[PDB]
Amino acid sequence: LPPLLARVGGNIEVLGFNARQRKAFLNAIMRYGMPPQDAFVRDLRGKSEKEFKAYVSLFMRHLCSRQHVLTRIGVMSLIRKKVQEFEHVNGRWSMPEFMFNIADGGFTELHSLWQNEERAATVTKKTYEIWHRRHDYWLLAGIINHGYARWQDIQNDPRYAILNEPFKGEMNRGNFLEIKNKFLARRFKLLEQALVIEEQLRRAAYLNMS
Repeated sequence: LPPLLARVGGNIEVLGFNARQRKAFLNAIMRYGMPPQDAFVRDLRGKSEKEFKAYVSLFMRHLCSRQHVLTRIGVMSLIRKKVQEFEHVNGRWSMPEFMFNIADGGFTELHSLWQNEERAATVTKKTYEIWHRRHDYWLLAGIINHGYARWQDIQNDPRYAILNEPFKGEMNRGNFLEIKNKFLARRFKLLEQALVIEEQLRRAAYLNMS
């Protein structure tokens, strides 16, 4: 109901939103992506649902850092599709107290990585201590529950303790929290690619026919 463009108290408000709300919004979009139609907001605490969608749809038109926001919003949607695809069979706890695949068609090293990694996880039976396909699901699951590139919030969550298990050897190293963060970032960057490639493969399979 507020005006798209207005001047109140010495500042410009876009649909009732001040810069503080306007900046906060973007920060929460880069971190979580777009809420799917509806979903659970700090500076925007007082904002209502009525005003919320007013901004989103108005933000949408704007989109079509312009590309930056576009890709981050899309990527986070790709991750949400994948996690939801297998959420049921895997549960919500990595190490309690399984199924996962990404169809990149062999265009990223992932499938070759997964093969070698899963060989050792099975022959040694050390499932949680050898990073493999299983760990990438829970890495992706964390990126949704906790946000984009939130390695520390993900690590501290018991739900994703599997991500910590392959690195118990270097707990005494001063840089410990870094080595982990550098592995997760280098890993998620690959997953990001495979996720995007799988989408381009699904979309081209339709030959541009809905």
